[PDB]
Amino acid sequence: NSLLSLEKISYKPTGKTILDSVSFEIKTNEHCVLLGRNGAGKSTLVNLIYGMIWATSGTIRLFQETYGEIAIQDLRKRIGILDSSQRKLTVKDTILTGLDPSPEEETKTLQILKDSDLLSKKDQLYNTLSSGEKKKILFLRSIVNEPDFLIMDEPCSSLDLTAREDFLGFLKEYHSKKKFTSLYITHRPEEIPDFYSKAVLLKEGKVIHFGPIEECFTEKNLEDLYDIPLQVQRIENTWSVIPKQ
Amino acid sequence: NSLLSLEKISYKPTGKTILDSVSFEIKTNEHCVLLGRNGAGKSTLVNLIYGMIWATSGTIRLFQETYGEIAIQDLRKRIGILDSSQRKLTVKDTILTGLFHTIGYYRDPSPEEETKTLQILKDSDLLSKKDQLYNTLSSGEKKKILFLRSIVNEPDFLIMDEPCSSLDLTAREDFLGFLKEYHSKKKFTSLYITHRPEEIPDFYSKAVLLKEGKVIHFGPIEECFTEKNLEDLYDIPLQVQRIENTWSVIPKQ
Repeated sequence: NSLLSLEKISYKPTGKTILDSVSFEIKTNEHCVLLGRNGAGKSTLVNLIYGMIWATSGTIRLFQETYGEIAIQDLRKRIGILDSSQRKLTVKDTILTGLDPSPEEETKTLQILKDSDLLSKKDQLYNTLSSGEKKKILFLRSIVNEPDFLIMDEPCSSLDLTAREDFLGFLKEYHSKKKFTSLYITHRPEEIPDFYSKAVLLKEGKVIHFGPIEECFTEKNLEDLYDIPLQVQRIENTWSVIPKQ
Repeated sequence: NSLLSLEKISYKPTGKTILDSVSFEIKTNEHCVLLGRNGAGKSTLVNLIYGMIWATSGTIRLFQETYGEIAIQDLRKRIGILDSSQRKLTVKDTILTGLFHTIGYYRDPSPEEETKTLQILKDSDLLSKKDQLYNTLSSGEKKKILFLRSIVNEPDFLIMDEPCSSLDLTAREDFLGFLKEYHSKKKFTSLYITHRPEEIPDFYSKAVLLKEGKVIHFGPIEECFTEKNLEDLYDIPLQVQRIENTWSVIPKQ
């Protein structure tokens, strides 16, 4: 029941090692975080998982299959990506962009909106939604094709506290209602919902540690990651990571 | 010693009220934070304080002079701005781009201007990087240099508009360390704009809380940053506390 597996994955396309012998695994219905500083190689690793770049060594597998065994266009359909960085479309049409509009596709879109108590917004323009609601819609767009797993690339970027809580609340509700698999990418431990049970800590392209999130988020492992003394604790079921004076 | 004052500042350029009757003031050598939700109007307010847009009503003054009494070019010489949006220059060169150009009379830096910039770097223990290219600095270091640039004209006050943008925790610590060190050496006046309470250094003593173009509260920061006033700002139950000399504001479960 391994869904994603990386075994000593490296990426050295032009004499500089960008990813160095990366190993971790995500089982079916698990939720894993990839935590690292700005510039740690997280975007590169996502590119590799999504089949946009080939590893220069190691083995990567989706279920039982090495990436060599799967047509990349088929792999990409089976992996959903939420990343907001991607004139005047509605809620419905924005979601449809994640797949012209076949009827079957339209029905699917409306059901996904209905399952998440947001049908009433079907025709609201996307640009009028609150910042958090926009991310909820991009989440629905990321799962429109019913992927095997979802990559959420810094989905709380540019959300204030209230919007973050709105989005994360929608995530927690989706998780209570539906089994799925995910990899959540961030540099801010406070953006991580309580249902993430596993973590990969990435520093300068190397895994510092992978495993249960309580094992990774020790003071010592986070200090190695951030290179400064830290106070780590849990407050209100969030991770609080604050530099020491 | 009222240095900046806004009295009932409103901005309604085209049927929608973007700022509504904004009132606050900053005295000489005070450090004031503007904490607002995204979309609260913070960028508009900064633009108005920097003379880029005119208020639709109300009064804004630098010391005793209304903005109507000051040539906006002269206003801007007196207000430093640190903004990360506003290209292969050295550190020294980057600081020198901050010099005030009289309209139509741009000139290269004088010998004495070059010397003054080196003194700035020396005073902040960065002379050693004078010739290092700006684009090779760490992300927190770039913000230090932008701060130096912002004070090159010796302004009356400084606006730091989301200065921790693009900084991870380590880079933020680096830059905030530099700010605190600067503050320890020299009295100055500032307005720090953020949407993240954790980005606010300890020397900020006053705050303005902004929501949908309106001031929710203005006063001593401990008065503004009560659970009640922050729950009014953020519209959710919050746990507010101080941890390692930083503000922790965390949603309740």
